[PDB]
Amino acid sequence: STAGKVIKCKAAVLWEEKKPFSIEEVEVAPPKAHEVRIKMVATGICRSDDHVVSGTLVTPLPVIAGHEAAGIVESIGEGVTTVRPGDKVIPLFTPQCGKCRVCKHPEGNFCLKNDLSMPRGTMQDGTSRFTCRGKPIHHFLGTSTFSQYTVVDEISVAKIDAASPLEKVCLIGCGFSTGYGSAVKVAKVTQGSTCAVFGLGGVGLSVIMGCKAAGAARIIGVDINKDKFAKAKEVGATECVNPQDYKKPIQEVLTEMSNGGVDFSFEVIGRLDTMVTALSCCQEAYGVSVIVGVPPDSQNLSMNPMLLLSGRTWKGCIFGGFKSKDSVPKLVADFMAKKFALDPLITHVLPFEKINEGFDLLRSGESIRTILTF
Amino acid sequence: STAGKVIKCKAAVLWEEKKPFSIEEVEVAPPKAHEVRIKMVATGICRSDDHVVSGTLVTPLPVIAGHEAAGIVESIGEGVTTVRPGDKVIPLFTPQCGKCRVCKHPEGNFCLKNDLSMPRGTMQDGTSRFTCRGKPIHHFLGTSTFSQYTVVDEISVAKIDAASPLEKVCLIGCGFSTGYGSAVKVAKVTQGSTCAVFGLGGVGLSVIMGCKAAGAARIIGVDINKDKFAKAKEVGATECVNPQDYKKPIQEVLTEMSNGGVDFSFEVIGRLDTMVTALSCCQEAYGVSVIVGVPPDSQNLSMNPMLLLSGRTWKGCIFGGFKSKDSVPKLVADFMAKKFALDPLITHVLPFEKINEGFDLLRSGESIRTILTF
Ligand SMILES: NC(=O)c1ccc[n+]([C@@H]2O[C@H](COP(=O)([O-])OP(=O)([O-])OC[C@H]3O[C@@H](n4cnc5c(N)[nH+]cnc54)[C@H](O)[C@@H]3O)[C@@H](O)[C@H]2O)c1
Ligand SMILES: NC(=O)c1ccc[n+]([C@@H]2O[C@H](COP(=O)([O-])OP(=O)([O-])OC[C@H]3O[C@@H](n4cnc5c(N)[nH+]cnc54)[C@H](O)[C@@H]3O)[C@@H](O)[C@H]2O)c1
Ligand SMILES: OCc1c(F)c(F)c(F)c(F)c1F
Ligand SMILES: OCc1c(F)c(F)c(F)c(F)c1F
Ligand SMILES: [Zn+2]
Ligand SMILES: [Zn+2]
Ligand SMILES: [Zn+2]
Ligand SMILES: [Zn+2]
Repeated sequence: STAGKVIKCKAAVLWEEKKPFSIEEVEVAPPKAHEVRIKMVATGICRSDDHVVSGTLVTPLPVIAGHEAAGIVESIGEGVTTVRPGDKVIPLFTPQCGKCRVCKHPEGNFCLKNDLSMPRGTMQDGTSRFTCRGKPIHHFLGTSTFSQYTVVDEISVAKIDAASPLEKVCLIGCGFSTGYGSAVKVAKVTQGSTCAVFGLGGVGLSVIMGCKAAGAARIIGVDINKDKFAKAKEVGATECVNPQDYKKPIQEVLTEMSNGGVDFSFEVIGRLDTMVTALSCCQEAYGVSVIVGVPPDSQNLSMNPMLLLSGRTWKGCIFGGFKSKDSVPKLVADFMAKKFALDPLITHVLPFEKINEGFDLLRSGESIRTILTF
Repeated sequence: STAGKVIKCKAAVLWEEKKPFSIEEVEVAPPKAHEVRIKMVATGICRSDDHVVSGTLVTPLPVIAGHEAAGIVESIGEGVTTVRPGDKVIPLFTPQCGKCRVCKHPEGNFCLKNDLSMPRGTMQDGTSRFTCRGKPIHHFLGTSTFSQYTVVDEISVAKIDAASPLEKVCLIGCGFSTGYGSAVKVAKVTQGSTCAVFGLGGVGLSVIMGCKAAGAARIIGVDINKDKFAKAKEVGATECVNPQDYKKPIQEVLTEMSNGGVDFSFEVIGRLDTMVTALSCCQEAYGVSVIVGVPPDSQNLSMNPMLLLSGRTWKGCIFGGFKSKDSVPKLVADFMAKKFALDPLITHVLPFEKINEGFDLLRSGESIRTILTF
């Protein structure tokens, strides 16, 4: 048995910013109390993982990144009650401790045990389970899914349906749930409304899915890469616009197209300028804009607060506003009942060993989601 | 009779910025089609009127300001159906045309016929009803209440209870309704919640009234003028804090006081810094912050969008989110039914001829609302 023992396995270690991942052997300690060690089956490449590489997102290095994944429990530490060895699970990059003021709140999901706001790159106990070349390696968001085995705190894992296809449902661990929830839960898109979605990657496509599910009459996709438009229309966009085609700023174009502003807009890119543009293009009196994209570290946007005084609502969210541990199993169940589709987001499949090629595909603009198989 | 004739009367004309009002004779044309001429009875001094004087707000000059008032209809133009001569009325600085997309929207109140966004300083027809010393004088927000008589568009006036005390209910024309609605309608303050209110003038006090009416457990008033604290506690503040008393930024103080951030915060001053502070002090995952204050013309704030990404909601409003013509008569009816109090807001009552003294009282920090009586 491997239970109670250090596992040697391959992981994708990021030693330095702006460098390829190094696929090499790591040592994965056994789980301590209220920890779970997971044999990974599939992990998606989310733009936020790339942000770690580019320095857009600052987290301590060296690191094992990865946060969108699914696997099978190898072993559980003392006191674990919510998963067992052999269970299929999705790591939760937003934990759900169930005890903090946010977890107890009907609408909050950004559990105070998160490692996002001020990343330490550790387990909840402030230590690491990973060694590489004899050196400690940081965790990422308590998940570190770019490894054949990871160890996560119990509050950062959800048991999912035993019959789930892990190579699909890993997307519920970040990109699908985030985009879909941003529309259906956070914005609360209404039937007959007009939506504008900035950024047509995996997350933006999932926003469109949610807007369509909510009954939006018009869903305007916005991207500077027109190659993204065909898939956006397939999943529900009624029109697509490329800001580069227009002389005027796209907020003006979108205001004109929507006869005075859209009902709901979404920033699904990660740029300060598009966050302000997305706000501006919603109707000034009753529009709602949701920020989903991750901004470059420590940078402030500039905006005129008259955009809000007139009546706009501006909000953001992590993980689509979903309470993670409650929601992930339900989302999987709904997927299994064909309530939504994940295949439109999956454009490439690669073995884990080809992780760098998977990032190249994202960076070139060619992929939506590449799923890596272990 | 005056009907159908030019009225010569007294008004407070602002000829240029940063100068006293000139109290002198103006000529007031009779109302054209769909216009209403009102004999003013009482008008309040709102900080937004002072913003015109100070240049914080830009609107065409020379101007007859004033927007918080009540009076009695002197005459109506052809086609007016909603008021008649002799009716008590409140001018509506936010109109309610009933036809535009905002008026038709269940939540929106910032009617597209407003003269706030891009002020012209005219009637709806692009002309003025005021002359002074042979010169045309601009209107202000379609109301211009600093005059013994004004002319307003029908969409900018509401009929109110004939038994209403006009020297109190004029506050429903701006400051009471704005603050109360910002809490009860826009923020939707919840029972048992913790609120922070920045600025304890007439509008901030009305926010406190609304937070208390909504059942907030804690209502923390914030002002740099500690003389404002006693009245804030009278109307429901459970604690008051002066940022000047602390070595740390007040957002940190308020986060600590509320064991991790407030449920609802309100900016009721008009400063960019306090807008960002008020946002920051609400709980990062589920907090709501509402901007009520009017900041200086054309200035942008700077903020880190991570404040929103974690889950905060940021909104603003004009006139407390109330659809003006529907809401004003109901608010007056509620006042007459003793559902809320207005006396706590009224610190001074002066003749109209003392308008400048009234503004000096506001600027010195001594008054909440001065009511000017004609
Ligand atoms: N809030 C959350 O919980 C959460 C979850 C997942 C992803 N994210 C972030 O969401 C963003 C999108 O992630 P993704 O879908 O994986 O990324 P992606 O696949 O890189 O998609 C981004 C899209 O934005 C497009 N784009 C780039 N610049 C512009 C521009 N100026 N105007 C219009 N379109 C432009 C780009 O062409 C691409 O199709 C990233 O910033 C992620 O870090 C946030
Ligand atoms: N959104 C609307 O529809 C609407 C309606 C009415 C008023 N307003 C605006 O709301 C604001 C308040 O109006 P009001 O109540 O008549 O004004 P006011 O009576 O001057 O009250 C403002 C209060 O803010 C206090 N203050 C000033 N600087 C600070 C600071 N740094 N920190 C904390 N407190 C501070 C000040 O001492 C005073 O008590 C003004 O900007 C108005 O223009 C907006
Ligand atoms: O893609 C999800 C995601 C986020 F939304 C973040 F805000 C973040 F910091 C991060 F590391 C992450 F992975
Ligand atoms: O006090 C109400 C009020 C406002 F909220 C404004 F935004 C404004 F421009 C103005 F002139 C005004 F009077
Ligand atoms: Zn929690
Ligand atoms: Zn992600
Ligand atoms: Zn209207
Ligand atoms: Zn006012």
